[PDB]
Amino acid sequence: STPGAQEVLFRTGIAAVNSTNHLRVYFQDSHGSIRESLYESGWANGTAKNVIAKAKLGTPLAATSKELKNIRVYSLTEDNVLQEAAYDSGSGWYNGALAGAKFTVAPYSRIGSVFLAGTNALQLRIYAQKTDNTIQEYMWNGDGWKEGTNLGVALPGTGIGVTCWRYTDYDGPSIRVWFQTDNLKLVQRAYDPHTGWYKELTTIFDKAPPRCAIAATNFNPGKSSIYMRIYFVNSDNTIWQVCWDHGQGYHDKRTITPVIQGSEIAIISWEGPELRLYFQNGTYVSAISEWTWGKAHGSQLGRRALPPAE
Amino acid sequence: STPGAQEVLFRTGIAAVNSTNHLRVYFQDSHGSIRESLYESGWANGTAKNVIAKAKLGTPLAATSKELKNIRVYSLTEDNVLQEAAYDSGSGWYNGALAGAKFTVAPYSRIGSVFLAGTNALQLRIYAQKTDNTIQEYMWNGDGWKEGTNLGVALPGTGIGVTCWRYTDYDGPSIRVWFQTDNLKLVQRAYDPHTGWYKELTTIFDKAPPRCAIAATNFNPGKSSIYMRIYFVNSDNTIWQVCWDHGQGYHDKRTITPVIQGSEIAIISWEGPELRLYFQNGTYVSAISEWTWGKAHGSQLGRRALPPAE
Ligand SMILES: C[Se][C@@H]1O[C@@H](C)[C@@H](O)[C@@H](O)[C@@H]1O
Ligand SMILES: C[Se][C@@H]1O[C@@H](C)[C@@H](O)[C@@H](O)[C@@H]1O
Ligand SMILES: C[Se][C@@H]1O[C@@H](C)[C@@H](O)[C@@H](O)[C@@H]1O
Ligand SMILES: C[Se][C@@H]1O[C@@H](C)[C@@H](O)[C@@H](O)[C@@H]1O
Ligand SMILES: C[Se][C@@H]1O[C@@H](C)[C@@H](O)[C@@H](O)[C@@H]1O
Ligand SMILES: C[Se][C@@H]1O[C@@H](C)[C@@H](O)[C@@H](O)[C@@H]1O
Ligand SMILES: C[Se][C@@H]1O[C@@H](C)[C@@H](O)[C@@H](O)[C@@H]1O
Ligand SMILES: C[Se][C@@H]1O[C@@H](C)[C@@H](O)[C@@H](O)[C@@H]1O
Ligand SMILES: C[Se][C@@H]1O[C@@H](C)[C@@H](O)[C@@H](O)[C@@H]1O
Ligand SMILES: C[Se][C@@H]1O[C@@H](C)[C@@H](O)[C@@H](O)[C@@H]1O
Repeated sequence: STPGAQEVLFRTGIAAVNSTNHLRVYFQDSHGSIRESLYESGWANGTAKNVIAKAKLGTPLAATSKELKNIRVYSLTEDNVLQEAAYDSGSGWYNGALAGAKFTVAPYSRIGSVFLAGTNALQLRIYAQKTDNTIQEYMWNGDGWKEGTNLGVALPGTGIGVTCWRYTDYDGPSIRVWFQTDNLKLVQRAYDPHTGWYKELTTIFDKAPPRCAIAATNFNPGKSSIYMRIYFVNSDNTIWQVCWDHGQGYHDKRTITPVIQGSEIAIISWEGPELRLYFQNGTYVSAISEWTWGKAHGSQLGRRALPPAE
Repeated sequence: STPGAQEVLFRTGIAAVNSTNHLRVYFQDSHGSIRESLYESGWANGTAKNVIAKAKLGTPLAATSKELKNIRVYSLTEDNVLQEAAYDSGSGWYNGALAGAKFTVAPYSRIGSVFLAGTNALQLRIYAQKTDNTIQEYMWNGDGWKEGTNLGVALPGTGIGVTCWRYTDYDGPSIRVWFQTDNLKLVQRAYDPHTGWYKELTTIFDKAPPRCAIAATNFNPGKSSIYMRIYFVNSDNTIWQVCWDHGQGYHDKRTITPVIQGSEIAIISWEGPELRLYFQNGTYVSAISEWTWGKAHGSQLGRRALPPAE
């Protein structure tokens, strides 16, 4: 390993945001502080001078953004209250109002977060697991945090994946949420602007490891078309990918890359499509590694050890 | 899962002590508290009313005992100081003097602990990883905790296995310590009463997962003979066993049982030989399971879900 890599918590939560190939990655260090590494034509930071929040050890991490003008990063306090680190262009980093609402979740809860697409207004939906193991939606729509729709019972400590886009034909955001149920299946809940939340759980994988990491993204949204990618750590100790492609539905499942036992994962994407995965695969023991996909070279490992590791 | 199982921290540290088939198992709950489950012709306890200490989330755990008269359980504070929960017959549980010595270790350090065998006096040796990644020995011999021998550089966050016995022919304890080096090998350091600490690192396994759990025991010590068992989580997501048997040396390596990704492990034994392993394999998601070995039936899974899970 390296002195920098040692600062990164083993099996740390991971989250990432971007505006095309301008990237931010968030993770937890060994003392509980949440750090930010960035990519601006080169990787940097991720040091003790790059802390945006403090959370309990082994906290989940979630993040969403509107380009890089507005960024929100979610974690858990030591009392298992959802808290929010907020960045706004022109104001910098500050404590968000979420913790003020005093939403307590399960100790083993994960978090998902999305800005609602299709509008310039700042609307947020975040998802967590309450003490009754149900996946609760919490919302921001301009004046205060409120509980939203409850998405039903999930496995204790389930991973939570979430993505959001807007069909050109429709006037409102579409939302997809992925988690693991008691039968260890991976399933999808769905919201569309013209239907509201569908009742149907859609299975995307029959049997995954318990509390496996889950993360999802979407690209190339159209009039009534979408392409989605969902990633989870399978029992063979690699990240697996599930593909939704317009005109084919869920039509592919394949391994992507090795990871350490019990690695967390983050996924970002931009039009192209370009994909970036972040995870731990044992590089310098505890460093975060990058996996890439692009039209030019296809599936390629990226940055081997993110800052502060190198 | 079950409400009881949910209280058990995922990938919790695990430690166990015994006097023959009278057993104690220690683990961490989701709020950081260290609990004790027991076996006295039946499993019990492990509830919030059975807390013996409080430690940082994801703390290592180590424990050693002289039968069940004296028990010591070691963990890390949130400042990564070694602390000790102590039980003495007739006095019950109390804070041990270890934390008073203010030994700070690496955030990712593990702990090993042994009472020195062969004497009725209460002598302790405990092993941890300092911030320079060297494995430091700390000792108790009657009046105060002191740093002992340093065993050299190990992998950052290495597991630490340790066992202790007394050869009948010799007048002093023998000690064996196992950890993982930078080349991801598993190795042995050795102390004998007539030689002191040998200089030689002995390899017992060529390549294990980074920071894999490690735990060891011994049985049937003789005049100049010993039998040892070392357990670690391999890359196939099972516990593997390494056997030392008198007249054969290190002569066997085999899988034992499946475990969750990144499970910790504990091992106890008594004359027979009887062996008990404790670990997490996904039973009720987060419960601790038992694996057994005896002369009667050989390799058999034991208690599927320890208290408080059931
Ligand atoms: C053409 Se460099 C490629 O794309 C960048 C946006 C980053 O993901 C970098 O780590 C990767 O190696
Ligand atoms: C314009 Se400052 C730069 O860009 C923002 C998107 C944030 O990630 C901030 O922490 C970083 O220092
Ligand atoms: C302008 Se309030 C600021 O932005 C909102 C979108 C929310 O994230 C809120 O919690 C935060 O405090
Ligand atoms: C206008 Se309904 C409101 O916004 C939607 C996008 C969903 O988050 C729904 O659950 C919530 O109740
Ligand atoms: C047409 Se390749 C297909 O779509 C890409 C965008 C990637 O998700 C790749 O892993 C998948 O196999
Ligand atoms: C003859 Se029961 C057998 O031995 C006991 C000492 C315990 O380890 C128990 O869980 C196991 O099932
Ligand atoms: C004689 Se009390 C019983 O036995 C001791 C060995 C301890 O494990 C204690 O916590 C338990 O309640
Ligand atoms: C009679 Se002091 C008691 O017992 C010793 C063996 C040590 O574990 C010490 O730290 C503890 O406070
Ligand atoms: C009488 Se030397 C003392 O006790 C031995 C058993 C070892 O722990 C050694 O490292 C220590 O320095
Ligand atoms: C003579 Se079986 C041999 O020794 C036993 C005590 C156990 O460790 C078993 O796993 C091993 O295969």
